[PDB]
Amino acid sequence: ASASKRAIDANQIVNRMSLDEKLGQMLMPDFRNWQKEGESSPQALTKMNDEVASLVKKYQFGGIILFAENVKTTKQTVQLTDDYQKASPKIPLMLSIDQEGGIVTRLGEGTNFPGNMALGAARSRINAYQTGSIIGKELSALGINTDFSPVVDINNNPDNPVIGVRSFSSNRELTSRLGLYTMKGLQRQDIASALKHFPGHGDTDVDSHYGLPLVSHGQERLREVELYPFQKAIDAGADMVMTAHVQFPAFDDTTYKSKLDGSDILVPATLSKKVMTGLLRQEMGFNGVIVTDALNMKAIADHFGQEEAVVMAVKAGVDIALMPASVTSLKEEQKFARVIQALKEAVKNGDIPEQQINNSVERIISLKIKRGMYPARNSDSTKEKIAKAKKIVGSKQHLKAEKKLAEKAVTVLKNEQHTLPFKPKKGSRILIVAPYEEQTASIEQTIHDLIKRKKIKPVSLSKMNFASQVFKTEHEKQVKEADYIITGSYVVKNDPVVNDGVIDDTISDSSKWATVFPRAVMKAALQHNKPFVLMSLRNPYDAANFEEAKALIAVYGFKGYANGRYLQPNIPAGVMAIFGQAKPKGTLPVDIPSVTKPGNTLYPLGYGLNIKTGRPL
Ligand code: NA
Ligand code: NA
Repeated sequence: ASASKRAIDANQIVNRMSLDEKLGQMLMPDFRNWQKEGESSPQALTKMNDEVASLVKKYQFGGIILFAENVKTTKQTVQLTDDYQKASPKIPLMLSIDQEGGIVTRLGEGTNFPGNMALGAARSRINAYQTGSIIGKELSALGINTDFSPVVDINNNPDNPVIGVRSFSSNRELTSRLGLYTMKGLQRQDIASALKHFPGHGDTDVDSHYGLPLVSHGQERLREVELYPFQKAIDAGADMVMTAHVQFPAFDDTTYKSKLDGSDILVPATLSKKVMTGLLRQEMGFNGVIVTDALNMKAIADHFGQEEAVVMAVKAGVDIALMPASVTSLKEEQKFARVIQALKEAVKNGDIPEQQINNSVERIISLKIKRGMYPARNSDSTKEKIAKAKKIVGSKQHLKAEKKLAEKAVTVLKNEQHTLPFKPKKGSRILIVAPYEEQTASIEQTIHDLIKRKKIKPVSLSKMNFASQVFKTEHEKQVKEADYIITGSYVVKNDPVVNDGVIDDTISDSSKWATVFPRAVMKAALQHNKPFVLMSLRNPYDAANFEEAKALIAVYGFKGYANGRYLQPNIPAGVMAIFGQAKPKGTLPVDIPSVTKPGNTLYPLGYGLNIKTGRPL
């Protein structure tokens, strides 16, 4: 009865709207940065001003997407979302964000979590529910009402440069289960949740932020793999689905002349009526809100005009155009007017029937009602909301949950002869080796805390940051002088130099530092009989670059420690495991291809060791 009433209420509201108001609802810009009158370049928008408010009033957007620039502090964020809602003249805004967890988070003081592939490694679907719930509680306190999560892309291409650890797994069922539970956790907190990126960005070797990716698989494979987690979550009540700016010729082989070079390009799914209306809306029965991935991404913007992209997306059946134009000052505000006018022209000619617009706006209003955005529910003063949010966002209970999840997710891939845990005698020298200073800092800070809390004996620490470096005699000397060595490896696409199965360690410049340098540290450590552990920091495929190692773990998240804050929990969790102060329970959620024996799997999906026992979980 409540669903029936909601549909009627949405129809009645939309029937009273002007076309300008309806088209406004279908736009969701960002105002990441803004250049006020008198300023010389755009700056992070952390506080509302009357210029941005005037555009909200004028164009009556349906929502705003927030980025990290906009949500640096809990206090400022509550003030900003209250001020955005104050600016919205008739209908409360969807205020959205990419708070995925792990390597994609935005909240400056929020709980980061270890991320989706870490959740895959930990396996249990309630962990995903907990993650969604806590993220949802934090967003709700901040006045953010929509989360563009979960990613239910299946990372079956290890070379994928944009998904990677943002995916739960290369396995469809594990991805589907964890996606469903993330979604339910968010929805339970009255946060609208979007599945991303339909119809599946997991197989791409190109990042849609930089170019237009192609997925060439046939329909049978796409239905069996890519579509599977979307279908399960749609059936279970997904609120929103975000598109992928990716070509799928098996679904739609329509071509367009590219604005970039005049060539025929296959249509991106975002602009495909066959994919968004034929497949998503009709075949798969999704009646919720379809939102584009950001339209400024080069997969779209290199190839289609700004107005054209929005019109084509709506023609394809999307309900919301995300980031349709970047307006960073009042002097550029006509970019919005031009998008609206292009949509009006399409409605006037009948290319987009006005009834299609009404149906889309009804979906948006219905979601706003369903998730308690409209009517607005919270009568607390801003000061009251701020005080409440500061006790919730990044709370100690949330940090405790984060720590437990990150520690569970750690995956031990090798531990020969009880190399781990390290049990250093007092005065031991620990050498900490990682690509970037924030990463060595995170390892250092975690060890410092272990000493302070008397969990390990006092040891001395030194750091070696190796990004863009060549391994030199000075580095070998540090290895020789160390008693224990912890090295972090960082890869997106794993691309060691390999010839006939032999990884090339003869490279003597810095051109391949991500593989050459940590292998050189490993070689020196083994030659000098030093306890050595390799921690894989981002994509776990770099484990195949260290077969010679006696100890190897994967943590699925690379962000370090900066300005007194851990940017992710994954490195600390791995360091805790190394020193016997946490219990890894992770098993691989992806296969790790061999590098030395091409075509073979080095570590299979499901593999992980008990750190104490050295045997499989
Ligand atoms: Na995309
Ligand atoms: Na995006």
